[PDB]
Amino acid sequence: QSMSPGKLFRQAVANEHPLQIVGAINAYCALLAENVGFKAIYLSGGGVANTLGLPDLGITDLHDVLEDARRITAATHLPLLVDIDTGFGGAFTIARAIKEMERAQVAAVHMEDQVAQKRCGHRPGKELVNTNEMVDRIKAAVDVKSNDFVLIARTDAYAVEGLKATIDRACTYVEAGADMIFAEALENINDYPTFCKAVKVPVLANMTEFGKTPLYTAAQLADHGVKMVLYPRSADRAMSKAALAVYEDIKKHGVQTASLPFMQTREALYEVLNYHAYEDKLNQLFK
Amino acid sequence: QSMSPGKLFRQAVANEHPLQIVGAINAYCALLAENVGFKAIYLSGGGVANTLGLPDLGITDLHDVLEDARRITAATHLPLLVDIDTGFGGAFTIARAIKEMERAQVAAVHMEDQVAQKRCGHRPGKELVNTNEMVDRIKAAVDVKSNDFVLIARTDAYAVEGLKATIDRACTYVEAGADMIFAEALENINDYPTFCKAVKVPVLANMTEFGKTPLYTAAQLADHGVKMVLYPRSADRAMSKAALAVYEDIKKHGVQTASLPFMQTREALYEVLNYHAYEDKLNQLFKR
Amino acid sequence: LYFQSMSPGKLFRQAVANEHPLQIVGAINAYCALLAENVGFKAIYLSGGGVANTLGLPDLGITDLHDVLEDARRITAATHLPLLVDIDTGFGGAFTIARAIKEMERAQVAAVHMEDQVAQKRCGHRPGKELVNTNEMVDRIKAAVDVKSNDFVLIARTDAYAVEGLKATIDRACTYVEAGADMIFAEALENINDYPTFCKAVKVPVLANMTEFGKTPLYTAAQLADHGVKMVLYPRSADRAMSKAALAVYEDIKKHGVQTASLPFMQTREALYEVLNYHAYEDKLNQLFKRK
Amino acid sequence: YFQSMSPGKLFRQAVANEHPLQIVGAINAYCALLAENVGFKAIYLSGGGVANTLGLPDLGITDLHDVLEDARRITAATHLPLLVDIDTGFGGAFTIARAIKEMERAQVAAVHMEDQVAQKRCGHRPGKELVNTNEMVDRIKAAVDVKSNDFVLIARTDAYAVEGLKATIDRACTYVEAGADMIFAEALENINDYPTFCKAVKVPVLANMTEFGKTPLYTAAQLADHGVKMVLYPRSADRAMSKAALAVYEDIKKHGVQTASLPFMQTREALYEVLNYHAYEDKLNQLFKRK
Ligand SMILES: [Cl-]
Ligand SMILES: [Cl-]
Ligand SMILES: [Cl-]
Ligand SMILES: [Cl-]
Ligand SMILES: [Mg+2]
Ligand SMILES: [Mg+2]
Ligand SMILES: [Mg+2]
Ligand SMILES: [Mg+2]
Repeated sequence: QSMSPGKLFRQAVANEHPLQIVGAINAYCALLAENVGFKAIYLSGGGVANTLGLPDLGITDLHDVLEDARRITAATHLPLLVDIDTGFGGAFTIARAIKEMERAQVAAVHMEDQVAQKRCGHRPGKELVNTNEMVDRIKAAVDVKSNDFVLIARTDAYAVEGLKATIDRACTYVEAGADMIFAEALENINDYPTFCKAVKVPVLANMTEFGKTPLYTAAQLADHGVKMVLYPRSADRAMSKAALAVYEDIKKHGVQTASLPFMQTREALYEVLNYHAYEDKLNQLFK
Repeated sequence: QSMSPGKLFRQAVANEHPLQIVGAINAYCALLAENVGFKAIYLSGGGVANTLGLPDLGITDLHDVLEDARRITAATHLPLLVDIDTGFGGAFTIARAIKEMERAQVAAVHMEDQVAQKRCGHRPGKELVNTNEMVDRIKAAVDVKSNDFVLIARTDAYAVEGLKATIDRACTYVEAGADMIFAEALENINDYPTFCKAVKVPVLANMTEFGKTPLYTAAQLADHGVKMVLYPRSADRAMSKAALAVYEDIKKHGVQTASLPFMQTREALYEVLNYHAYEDKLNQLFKR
Repeated sequence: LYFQSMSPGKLFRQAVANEHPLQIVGAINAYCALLAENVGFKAIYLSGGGVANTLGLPDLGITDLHDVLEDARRITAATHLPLLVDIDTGFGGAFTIARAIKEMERAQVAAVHMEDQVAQKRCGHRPGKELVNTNEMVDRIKAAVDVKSNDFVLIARTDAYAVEGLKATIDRACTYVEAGADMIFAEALENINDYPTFCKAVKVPVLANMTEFGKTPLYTAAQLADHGVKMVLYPRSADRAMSKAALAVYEDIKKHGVQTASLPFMQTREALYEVLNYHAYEDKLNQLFKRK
Repeated sequence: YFQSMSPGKLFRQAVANEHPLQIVGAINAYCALLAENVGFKAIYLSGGGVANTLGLPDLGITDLHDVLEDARRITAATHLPLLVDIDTGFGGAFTIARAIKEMERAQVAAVHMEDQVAQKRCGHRPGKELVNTNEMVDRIKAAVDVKSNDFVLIARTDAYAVEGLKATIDRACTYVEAGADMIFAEALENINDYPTFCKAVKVPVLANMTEFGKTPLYTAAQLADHGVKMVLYPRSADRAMSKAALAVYEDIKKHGVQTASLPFMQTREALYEVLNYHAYEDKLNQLFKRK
């Protein structure tokens, strides 16, 4: 208990091979992930926007993300990695973002080298800031962060500038104070061993679906020197399909009978929540 | 539309036979429901608590619910019914709840006759306030609410006091100013026609799964005099199963291949969000 | 009976029309808004600098929509008095601006002001301000007007006088009105003789910002009205007095081990109860405890 | 000033090293900064302040979120240990637990929770209703069961005016037994009550020196001599702030200009000093001198 969220995350990176980090859009999903046995969870920036019905276009601000993060960390001590896009503004905003995330009991954040009006890392038409501007971002963050807290610098540079230039950026970023590196949308697993060796610090691979990356296995990615594997939206995408199906079912058939087999049971829900321990205490109070 | 949220809800109750109201835990789910063609949506109190990882035991307050409601109404004008439990406190809290819900562009709320430390309406061991205390609650709410805004009084009395006593309560509640009635956990469809006739105002039936009620159809419930049918957690329950499955898959197999067929596609997601209209405008700005 | 059936935007437009000129006073919180209402002001203001400073942050565009929105909601919950809200430069691009407008409307806000500075903005009476070109500001205004209701008031603010001079500032303001701005906020005009020419050229109602310790002399409402100004803003006046008073109480308690010396400078419990209508509530509470 | 210490620890240390510890109310972060600048060692978020600032009466309408939001804003701006009013705990055992956990997460140093019924009122008003000793012990158990060690739970008793000194001491003692760290002796009307109260309860005692209530305003020294360890000034600054604000508004209304108010305003430069504004705007000009 008395270990800091940052420390828990660093320890999960070290002891797992590799550490699988799964996205959760809300506290209950975080609980499901914990129950399944994952050692780290993730708050997706795109998830934050999409869940509000907004596109992933840097419309959201620190408060949209912070509120979602707080809800999660209130429900579980499982170390949480939070997407903070490009830091929500200049040096002062970045400092605020870091301080606030720490205050919200967050374990780690990732900040990237795109320009302000950012987009999904697997989409075309991304624009990057120069190495210097990103170093500035990193300095603002490290200047105010605690030791244990993990800053993951994310580079979106591979698809635009190629492997060599990307490694250069990552190395400068580590130099500037980044703890770990998020190598976004490396298209070939053979890139990783050379990337991981050059940057030295733990590297995260983003195994998102419907992107520019093939879906490799955790084992494969570990063998190529990767320390963290991210599943940013996987559960959310399944959740949406399931929800739509229930709605269609209710609309078409005037009843949800057909959906019942696809629903988690009341008892399983109670299990995840520890509901019975609470209602029992409530009946003892009522007598 | 230039019609108020309350009016939109009243109109949906009148024009549909019956009005199906589906639960949504977040704005995106509300969008899915809208796309499918529902005329009204619902914010479940249990949903609000459970999503935060809390039991449905009246731990949540006005702010927990209000925040979830605001997020939804920001994304859709589809009239929203919001669960406000027992009103979160005394007369003044109830007044605040009503005012705040109106300010959040909510169409209707439901408030129930349980004691403060409330529970799911399909669980055993429920305790009710007397008829007088509930009338007090209703007065506090009606005293500050606009005309169009819909106050649904919910009675949890059937399982404890039986149908006759429940109808009595509901009738007093309508008298005190309730617009509509939420008849919680009526176990038999033959109860409804007598209930609906006695209370006169539109009645909501709660078709929740894994409770004390059989799952009747909308048509059946309409034939028995019911005007609204609620599906409070249906989508949420499916969402949770789907999510757990993805997590298990990723854990066991080190990859999500097996899950792919069970995922909504990027393009369908973009469709629901209108994503393309935004990213196109973004490319036109970068070309200038 | 106007408070009841009229939209916040409409209430603000009506206050601008019926007053000569409309004095708009800053309030940092709901209680201050109530004090202003009690004194008889027809419109109130949420200062962006106030929002930041009250959190202990500098007025340097660090704050986001949520910082301002939360403060605004608290105020509009307590009073129907039309509220003007400072939204800086709109908190981001076209989509953020749209969100800001929609959210402010949802928060029962009457009007906002958005300005032509660059993202990392500063106080309008400080040196070293940087502006976006006319085109970029028109873009901002379009994003806002495209989503706003009719009644809701968009005040375009130009910070251009100190940088580009009166002529260039009038040009900007006129383009801004053309792009859909309802009213104009002429920031930090140094001389009262600037106003009549400014007001005539832009046609729409003009706000003059009578902030202390700035680049403007403190003219009177009457004077500013005579020079064609329709709104006069007192953005931080109360806040500045509040801070001095608070510091003094703290010093007093520190030095003397008791607050005796401060008592004469405190609003009384009874005056507080009056502003809140406290008695009406506690009376109803005793009647509820008596039947139970 | 070094921050490897938990907020609870900082508060306990301030109680021990000061004689007595003056705790001043601040309604917002900026006020907290003013208090810090003046040299106070602990600050306070008033529940009545939270309600009143929203334009609501102090009648238990506010919930955990109203208070939590105000507390977060303060603790973001200063490490100065903050004592937060949590009324009666906002609900049952589970709500209390949530309140405690959330307050800790918000970097709060200490809370005070009282023995009134749910629909509570100002402790210096007539017509207060208390829960029995058992119900309050329940409240305290719910809180202590989830709180960290360093975090300070101050049990407040509102019982003096209703049940008298002896019954109040009994309550306080049971409360300490149930796990309370410190005691808030609300609205003792006479300074001669304190030495007997403080001796009986043993744990540090807070005296509430609020104006326009049922208590005379004694000095810190006096209260210390009578065995009191903390002295609270819950609304003092707020009351002065309100008067000052009203006066500015009257001035602007009557005279069409704020000239008469200028002498009563903190200067731009003093404001900049409290905020460290110049350090930020200077860095901003150095950044603009490349582009
Ligand atoms: Cl926990
Ligand atoms: Cl919408
Ligand atoms: Cl009001
Ligand atoms: Cl700090
Ligand atoms: Mg992202
Ligand atoms: Mg419910
Ligand atoms: Mg401003
Ligand atoms: Mg209090």
